[PDB]
Amino acid sequence: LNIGKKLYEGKTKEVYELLDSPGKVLLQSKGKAAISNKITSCIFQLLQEAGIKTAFTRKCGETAFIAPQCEMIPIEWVCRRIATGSFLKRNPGVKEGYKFYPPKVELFFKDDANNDPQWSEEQLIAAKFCFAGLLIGQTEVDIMSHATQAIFEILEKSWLPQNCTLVDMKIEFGVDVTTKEIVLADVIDNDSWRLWPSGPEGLQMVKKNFEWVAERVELLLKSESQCRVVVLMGSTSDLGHCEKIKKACGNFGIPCELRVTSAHKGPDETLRIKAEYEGDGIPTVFVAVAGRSNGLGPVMSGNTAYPVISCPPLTPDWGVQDVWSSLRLPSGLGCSTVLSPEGSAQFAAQIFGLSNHLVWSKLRASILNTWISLKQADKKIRECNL
Amino acid sequence: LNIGKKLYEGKTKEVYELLDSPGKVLLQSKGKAAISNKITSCIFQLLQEAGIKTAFTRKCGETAFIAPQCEMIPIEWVCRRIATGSFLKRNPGVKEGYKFYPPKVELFFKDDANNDPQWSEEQLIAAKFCFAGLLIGQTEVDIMSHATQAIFEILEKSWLPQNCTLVDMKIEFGVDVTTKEIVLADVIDNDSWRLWPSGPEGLQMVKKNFEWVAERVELLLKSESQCRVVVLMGSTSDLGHCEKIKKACGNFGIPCELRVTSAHKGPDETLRIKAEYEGDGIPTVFVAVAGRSNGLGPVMSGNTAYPVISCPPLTPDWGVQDVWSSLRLPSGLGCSTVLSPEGSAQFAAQIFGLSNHLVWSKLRASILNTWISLKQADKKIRECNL
Repeated sequence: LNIGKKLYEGKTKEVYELLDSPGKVLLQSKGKAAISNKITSCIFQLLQEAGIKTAFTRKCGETAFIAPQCEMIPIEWVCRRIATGSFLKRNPGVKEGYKFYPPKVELFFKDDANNDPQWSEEQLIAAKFCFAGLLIGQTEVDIMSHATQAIFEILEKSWLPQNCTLVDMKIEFGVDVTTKEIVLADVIDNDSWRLWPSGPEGLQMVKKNFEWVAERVELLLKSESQCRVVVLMGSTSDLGHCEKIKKACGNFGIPCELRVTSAHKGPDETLRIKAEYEGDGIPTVFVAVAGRSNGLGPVMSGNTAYPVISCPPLTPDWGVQDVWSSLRLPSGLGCSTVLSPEGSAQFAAQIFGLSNHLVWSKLRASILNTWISLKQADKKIRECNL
Repeated sequence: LNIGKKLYEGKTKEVYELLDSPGKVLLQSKGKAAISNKITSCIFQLLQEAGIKTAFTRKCGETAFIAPQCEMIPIEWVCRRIATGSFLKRNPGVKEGYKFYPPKVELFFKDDANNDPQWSEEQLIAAKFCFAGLLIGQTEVDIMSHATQAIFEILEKSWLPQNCTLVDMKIEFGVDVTTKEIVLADVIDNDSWRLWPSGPEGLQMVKKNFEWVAERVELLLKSESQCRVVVLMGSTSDLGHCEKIKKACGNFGIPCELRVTSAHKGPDETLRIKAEYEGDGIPTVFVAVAGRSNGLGPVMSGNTAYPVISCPPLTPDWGVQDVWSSLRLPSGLGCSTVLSPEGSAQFAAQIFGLSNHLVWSKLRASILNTWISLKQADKKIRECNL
């Protein structure tokens, strides 16, 4: 049903304990506060589906949402693509509009409504903070800045179709008391970011009002770009190879179908099947899987205007001899080769990602998370250099 | 004889024109100013011999030195390895002693004895400065910061043998009016850097006084570590290959000798020659050059405690078959392989560099300069994307 104790809170919400369910044992509650919760519930669900570790479970009512319990980091991370207001005042000379390409990440010391300054990434490390048991140093500070930039880009991309420019945003992290992971732990409403109208060009430039932002955010959870990956295999004995591609495609939310066809045996049939994927208007990418001399990829590519990846099921036995039938093609063939089965699915994702922000986001989160993972393995092996 | 007009000047020297010799048409003149000139004359000659582009020609008298004429950049570049004084005051929290590893580079706006603030690398670009025709932007600002760090490390290394720790330094650049290159254009005396005694440990930590620094700086121009590269070739028909290595070694100031010996023909003789390089105490690195089945490298490595590089003179005719005789050696052989002739000389340099700061410096300057070159080619091809 619902319970609750006391606990902490921020400026927009009040965090409460939740007996009858420990861990995610947290409830955020807080006119227009219901708008602020609708926004923060989408951005979170969005960033979460993309792959970003974020403190959010399910939406709750109109002005609430439960999320895992965690100790907050007293720092305000801000990311910019364009310099405006405050920044200008702090950085004399930078004319408004200056675009930052990496883009710029700055963090502000303790949120304290007093002066709450700007800390150097080095003053945070020397701060030697520790929450939920996690001592915050190089590794952790590096994760948050990287994750902030990643979260920025994801939202920046997600907004573009609504014709909105993410100028800059503010975000706070927190260590999950259970998993001990640094997570995007606190609400993101219309005062967490700044969205130009981007159809330097419009009025004096006015951030979208929480009202307009409100009735658009749910649209970021869906994409206009449809996409499909069709896997063609010359022989069912490679079914396993094709399934790794299919499963991989599943990780990037891209629908994928497996099919059996032989350029060598049923030339005519291969073209036929090609036609029914071409004629139905769904943007498609073909992945050709043919062992030995691969004539499947070459033929497909030569008869379709869509991309064609040859992903040969090589084994070290004769692999070195077979790949060349996939590389070395007669002129006029765009056909590309990718040896890794999941790798080919990833490439396909990156192809569709150019049009589907939801896919792009998953690629981006993944890039980040892989870095997070690298970072941790090094710290774990570093322990053993004593 | 000598002439001169008016021109500009800094805080320690007064730059004068020099009729009878345009371009390098500059003279720096300025008790203890003679000390300041002796110091700045070595550091310059040092950085110059290492490969750093620096505004310095020859020393002149006791309190002067001529250098090429150039327009100065109104910025003070500072590099730190350890945080102290000023920095601490500017960065609250960073306890004294904090080591910066990249290490830290900061630049201060216009030298103006007024407030002469701290500029962001982005405020300098937006400053849109232009000297001697060179508009200063991304590329140029990036060169100076990189060059500053490189110059730091070189001097940091150069000092170590005198048991001195380079804590931080200040440096100013300038565009050479002739070549148009950004060069380390202005004096480096004892007020340009800070040298601990490094034998947190000594007194309250006192920078060396210009007197002690003075009678040590000339020692940085020489090294304690002797080094020699001996090139063994199984056949004089590879003489050309060996000479590229020799010439390359010449670029890193390492003496190199070529010799003829055959593991297959004169086994006994090869060992003999090996012995006369081992017995004379000069730290040596052996580079084995043997075509076809290379038994020279393998044998050398197995009979000497010094390093042995196999640098096969491969050609695409049978290269793919020959390299394996240099790779794939029976156990107990440290023998390493390096295909590029100059590349093998470079590796040898990096080996000796671990002990000869003069060599290390040349390696470092080279790393930098290659980056400078990459940077410029991209900017030159970028022009053609209009």
